[PDB]
Amino acid sequence: ALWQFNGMIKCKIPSSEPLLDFNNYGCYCGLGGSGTPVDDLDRCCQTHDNCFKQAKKLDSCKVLVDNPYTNNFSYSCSNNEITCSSENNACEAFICNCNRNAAICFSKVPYNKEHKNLDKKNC
Ligand SMILES: [Ca+2]
Repeated sequence: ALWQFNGMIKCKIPSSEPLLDFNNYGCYCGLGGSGTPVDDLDRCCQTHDNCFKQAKKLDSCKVLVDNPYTNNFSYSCSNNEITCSSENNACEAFICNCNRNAAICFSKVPYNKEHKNLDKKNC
């Protein structure tokens, strides 16, 4: 889920509005994504995109049929750390981990403004 991904990123980077700051960055952060990641933050998004793609192939996800986009989940944020809930079923848990991994990834890499709003055709 997106709206949950948004909260997860804010947990690690509280000075940020994720849907504004990490959208449309490089070749992978945002809609679609193809080509070579332009920097480490773009690589975080590529990994994320790959993780959701993988989620769709998961039987536990198919056998409920709702998507990486619809499969909700629960997580908690305690002084800048995210915990995916043990109550999450296998599908919700996979998606929560994809999101958690990307949030941690975003907080550990440089943000290069020259890559914001890249012409995705040089991707
Ligand atoms: Ca993407």
